[PDB]
Amino acid sequence: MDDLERVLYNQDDIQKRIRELAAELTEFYEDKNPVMICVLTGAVFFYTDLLKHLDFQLEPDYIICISKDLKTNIEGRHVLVVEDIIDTGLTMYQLLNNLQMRKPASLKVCTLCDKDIGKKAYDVPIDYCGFVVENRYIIGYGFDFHNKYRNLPVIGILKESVYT
Amino acid sequence: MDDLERVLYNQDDIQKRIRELAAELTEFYEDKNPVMICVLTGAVFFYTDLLKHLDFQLEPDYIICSSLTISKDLKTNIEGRHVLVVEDIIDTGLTMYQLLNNLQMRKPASLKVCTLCDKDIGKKAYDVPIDYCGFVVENRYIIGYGFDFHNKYRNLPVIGILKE
Ligand SMILES: Nc1nc2c(ncn2[C@@H]2O[C@H](COP(=O)(O)O)[C@@H](O)[C@H]2O)c(=O)[nH]1
Repeated sequence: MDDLERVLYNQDDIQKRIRELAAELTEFYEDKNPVMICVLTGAVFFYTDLLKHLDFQLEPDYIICISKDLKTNIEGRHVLVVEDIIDTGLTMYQLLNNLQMRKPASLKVCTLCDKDIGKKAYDVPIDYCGFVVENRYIIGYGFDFHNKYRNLPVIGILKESVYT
Repeated sequence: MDDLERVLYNQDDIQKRIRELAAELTEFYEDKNPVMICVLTGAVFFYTDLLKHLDFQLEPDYIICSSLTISKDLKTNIEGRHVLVVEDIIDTGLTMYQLLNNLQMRKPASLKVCTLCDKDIGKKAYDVPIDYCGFVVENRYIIGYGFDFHNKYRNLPVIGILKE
């Protein structure tokens, strides 16, 4: 907590936003038996918290980028990619391009955070976004620094003095 | 929720147990920088909830397997590392017995098992050492809190029995 510069969002903020996102996703996916792709290892906290509010049939899958590909054939499937944060958009840009060639019925992105770096280098459509954050080192709620801080029940900023 | 024959443990029971387990784990793993392996997908809810209570440096890793086919192997070289396997439920013990044999060959410094549930089926086919266990469950099909049936029921905030 001493290494934390300031808190951007508290646990109450986080849970309220997750419930809102879940309701929005339910509106579109409830009837679609979507493949909900979790981008390991960063998106896990967000992913499970979302799944705790999705009261319908869905098929989990995981990807690491490809090091680990998808176990499900996504052709003709409604697919949702769950990500922790989008910075420049490079990874997502290439991810979507790859996945789009597999011919899914639909493909959308849901990210916990979108880093405000102004105009991103890659034009990535973000359909669902939890929060827009400052261009700083984000820490807490799954975000780590040297495998530390993931347990903090907030989304905050790491002091520069800690990593520089 | 109407497909539940009955609830075995509510969210309050689960959360209390997780805090107890986290305290127990900290005792041993605090200064060990362990590799905490989550056996996806069922164990993911339990896994992330535990990690929210672990206030020390640790390295997450994930494995996807079934009894033994490993669809997604570890990213981490566990040679000389302290390793904890986080599982959802141990039934006959076959899956964990094979997983442990595979992991022990990689030469970890230590290797322990943490399971959310242990299904009481009497003498198991394999004598799997369980170091940490959340609850002993009866010989029925368990549903909820990560446990699914045909890709349904994971979101339930309780651990319960699937109706016949
Ligand atoms: N959802 C759910 N999965 C179960 C149940 N019992 C065992 N499994 C799954 O079967 C495996 C354990 O079986 P074992 O190899 O011990 O017989 C684990 O993958 C576990 O998740 C149950 O009652 N409910």
